[PDB]
Amino acid sequence: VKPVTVKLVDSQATMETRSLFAFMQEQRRHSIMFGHQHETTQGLTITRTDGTQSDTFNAVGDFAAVYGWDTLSIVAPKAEGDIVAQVKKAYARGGIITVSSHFDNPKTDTQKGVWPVGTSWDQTPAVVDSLPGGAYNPVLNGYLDQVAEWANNLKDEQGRLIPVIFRLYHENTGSWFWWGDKQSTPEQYKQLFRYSVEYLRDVKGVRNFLYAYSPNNFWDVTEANYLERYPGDEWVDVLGFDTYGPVADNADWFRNVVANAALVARMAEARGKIPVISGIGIRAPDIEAGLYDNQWYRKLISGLKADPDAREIAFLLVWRNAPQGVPGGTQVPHYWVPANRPENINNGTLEDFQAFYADEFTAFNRDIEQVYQRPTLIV
Ligand SMILES: OC[C@H]1O[C@@H](O[C@H]2[C@H](O)[C@H](O)[C@@H](O)O[C@@H]2CO)[C@@H](O)[C@@H](O)[C@@H]1O
Ligand code: NA
Ligand SMILES: [Zn+2]
Repeated sequence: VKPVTVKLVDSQATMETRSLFAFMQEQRRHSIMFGHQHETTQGLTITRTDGTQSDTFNAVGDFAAVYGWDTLSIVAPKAEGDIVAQVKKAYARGGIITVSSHFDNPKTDTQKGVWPVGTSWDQTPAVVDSLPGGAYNPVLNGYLDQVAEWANNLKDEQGRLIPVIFRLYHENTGSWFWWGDKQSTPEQYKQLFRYSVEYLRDVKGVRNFLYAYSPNNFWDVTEANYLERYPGDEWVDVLGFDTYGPVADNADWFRNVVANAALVARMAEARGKIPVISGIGIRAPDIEAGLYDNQWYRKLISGLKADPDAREIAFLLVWRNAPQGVPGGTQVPHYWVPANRPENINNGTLEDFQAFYADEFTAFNRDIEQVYQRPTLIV
């Protein structure tokens, strides 16, 4: 592997972090990596949550290449539990780590009791009041302090920092989160993102992050629409989006997936970024109703890879496999990787996912190599 020049948001990022960026720049035009939230910490078929098992592995015999987790595992009260050990195991396997940010609401987080009050899903606008000068800026800062302390101590067995793709304030073109589009002007959102990156990088000294931006899919798929709340090329390494679609009659939605992926791919080439799909799935209500699409993964890979732009995404990530679903009283299913168990055998979804795995263009953990020791230069 010969040296390549990289330009990161953090001009002082570690060599392994720079290498990860270089890796994806190359890899992305040869495969699409499979990602999974809570890959080794949540599953329907795992017997340990210590980082050694996954539903993916039990289904196809390899782990996801990209391992997603969240600030819900970092910032107090760490509702999703610590992940340091499991991150380290993933990295030691040569996996890639990404962490999203379901931050509590800085304006209302003392008021927790009746969900969703005080959480990401508390729609009370908190952007204006959380920027410097705002009354709740110290509360936001406390979250960021905890993210920085975690990152700054996230080290492998040799004492070297583990790179993370840190994704901030996602799905911001909708209004279900407190940083969303009813909660901020575009400028206020951009300031929230830039303030936060600067705080982590410059105030707290984080050196092992790449920064990802990911709005929702657009139905009017234009660069100008993506740019409206885009933080800017100085603030983003990874151009993503999230999209959740219907379980049935979904051809239009799949064309829209491909169109958004093509857009971010073209923008990423022009801007020196990595394009990804940071979160994609059948919408949770459909899965919770017991519904399924047993061609979903086959439609996904075939649509993406046929398109000359969309195929250039580095990875796509699907959400967590909740071991006991979510409350429906009863529990209802809440998972995205088909499990190796009677329900998914019988409904054809396990077969679908195994075909996705077998596809030449998908890459799972053993399919990626030389991720972190690639030589790089910076200007
Ligand atoms: O792990 C955090 C919560 O994730 C939710 O899942 C959402 C997620 O918030 C994003 O909107 C997106 O990736 O789509 C996901 C599935 O709808 C749920 O899993 C919650 O139970 C979690 O607290
Ligand atoms: Na690709
Ligand atoms: Zn190549």
